[PDB]
Amino acid sequence: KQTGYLTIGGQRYQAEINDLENLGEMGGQVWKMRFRKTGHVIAVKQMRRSGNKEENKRILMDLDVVLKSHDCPYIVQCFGTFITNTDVFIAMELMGTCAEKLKKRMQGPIPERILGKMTVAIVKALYYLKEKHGVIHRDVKPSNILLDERGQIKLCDFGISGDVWSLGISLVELATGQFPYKNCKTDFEVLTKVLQEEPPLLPGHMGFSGDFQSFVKDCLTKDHRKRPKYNKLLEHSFIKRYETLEVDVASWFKDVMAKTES
Repeated sequence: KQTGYLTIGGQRYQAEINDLENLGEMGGQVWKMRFRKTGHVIAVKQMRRSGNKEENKRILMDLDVVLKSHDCPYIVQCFGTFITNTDVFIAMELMGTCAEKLKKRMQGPIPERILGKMTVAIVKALYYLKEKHGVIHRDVKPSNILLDERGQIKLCDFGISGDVWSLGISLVELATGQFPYKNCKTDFEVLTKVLQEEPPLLPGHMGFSGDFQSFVKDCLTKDHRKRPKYNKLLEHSFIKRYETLEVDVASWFKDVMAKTES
């Protein structure tokens, strides 16, 4: 298909691995690279033909989904691929940070303003995944939510091929700056807390809108059978509010990344 091409914006370039400058690792081996022939800076996943066959199956499934999702603006886009005898390089849209690294930098709550726009983008991405490819995600975390300096929020291409309840937990973590289950010393203890304890709802003493508290309360319905599908979350007043409301995400993001490090 598209291999040996980078397709950035509208343009298309005859490309090759030598036509890229490696600017260093970002965080699974994903590089920050410069396309020499334009100066375009991009993200590059290297898949080593000699790697864990399980990492590589995971990367190929995840890429399959991204290539299918060219039309969804809430999912990081593929620019193209290079295949050599030893490696596949996967050119991805470069984003500024993930929500986890963004929380660590903030060292406190993220404003409801920001998390509204993020809930819209993520719910829509997950709806697009189920609706149009019958993909469930089964790994919704702050580390899988990506932001860029132009205010775009997108769902990250990791286990993008395998719910509501994790979006809830992700939103409480970022709203408050605290993981609800940060005291649990094992994974089984977390699950024990999920089943046995009241859902970890937003507190009422941080000036969160009733809409935001309702959306999370909904997401953290303890009975599987009474939790709403996406069809119904997209109709929640919280989403509707932040679909239309202009929020300067781009400015807020720049302020945070400038006034903090790693």
